[PDB]
Amino acid sequence: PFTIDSARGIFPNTLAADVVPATIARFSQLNAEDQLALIWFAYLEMGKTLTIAAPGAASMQLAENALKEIQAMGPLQQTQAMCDLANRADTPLCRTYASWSPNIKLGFWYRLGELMEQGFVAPIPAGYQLSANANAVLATIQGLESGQQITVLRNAVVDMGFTAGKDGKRIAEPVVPPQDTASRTKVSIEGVTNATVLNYMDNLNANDFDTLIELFTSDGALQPPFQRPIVGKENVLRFFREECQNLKLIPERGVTEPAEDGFTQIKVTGKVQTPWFGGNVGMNIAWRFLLNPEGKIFFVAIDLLASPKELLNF
Ligand SMILES: CC1=C(/C=C/C(C)=C/C=C/C(C)=C/C=C/C=C(C)/C=C/C=C(C)/C=C/C2=C(C)C(=O)CCC2(C)C)C(C)(C)CCC1=O
Ligand SMILES: [Cl-]
Repeated sequence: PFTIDSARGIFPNTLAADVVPATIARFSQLNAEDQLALIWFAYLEMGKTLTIAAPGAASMQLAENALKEIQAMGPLQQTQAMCDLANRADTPLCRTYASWSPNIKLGFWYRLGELMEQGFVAPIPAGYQLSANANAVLATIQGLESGQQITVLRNAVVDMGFTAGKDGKRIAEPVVPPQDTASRTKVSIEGVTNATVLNYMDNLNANDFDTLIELFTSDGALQPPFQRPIVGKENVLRFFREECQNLKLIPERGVTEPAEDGFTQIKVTGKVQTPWFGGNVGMNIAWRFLLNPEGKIFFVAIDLLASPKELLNF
């Protein structure tokens, strides 16, 4: 209950899927062309059984200029531009890309994948063979659960590009209006009646970010999977609005324990769906809350779990 960074250690039994950042670190070592080929290969195979939802109209508008620029290049330049993004080179295209929210980056690559499939953007060279390190990285990806596979792909996409500056322009999709109160569903969690946890889940499912933020302490933090804590209400609300629209949280069961100084620690396990895949991918998730004596959220961590065997009382 003293520091955010120490609260990171609550429920230390929780086995997170650290194969995801492990695999991203291996991927990040590869030659840029192998990075692009590997993801092409993974994307094609995954597409046999899983369809990515179309990017939103606003997103496509925001990425349109950069996409047109690439589409106007000769093939060799197209390949160079894509390598620049993978290498995190400092170029105007790489700076534009870095200014974008994850969803806008994902929609940019969704479009390039379609154009590559159609032959209008320089494809991976015919009969391309991956490097020794890259073939093993793809094998690991293809052995993971779908929820882990899609998190590896997202993390590879978000990592590309070049950030120059701390307070650079941030471009994101418009904020959706919250769900009308009448049509809202309420979660049920075995073992857990805590109103702060239930209101957390219900407000996020409703895209009601202004209500959700009011659950947190001023200095409180949210830790997304495999990322550092996002600290304080302005940064946490920014993150909700830019990155947390249209999720479906399906918590199942939890446990409630005392912590030092009248705090309470609560662990919930269940599933989450991203709007990119709807009901076809359910990620196995734990939430770890540290609530102050008044019930506000001092810390919440969201973990991608190593296997369904990490869900409480499988
Ligand atoms: C790149 C590339 C390509 C294309 C690649 C493409 C098109 C790839 C597309 C990949 C896509 C669309 C991946 C989407 C992943 C979404 C995830 C993991 C969301 C998780 C959300 C969670 C867990 C949120 C949970 C949360 C909960 C529960 C909270 O309680 C609080 C909020 C929080 C957010 C933390 C080509 C194919 C063209 C080849 C070349 C190439 O390189
Ligand atoms: Cl998402």
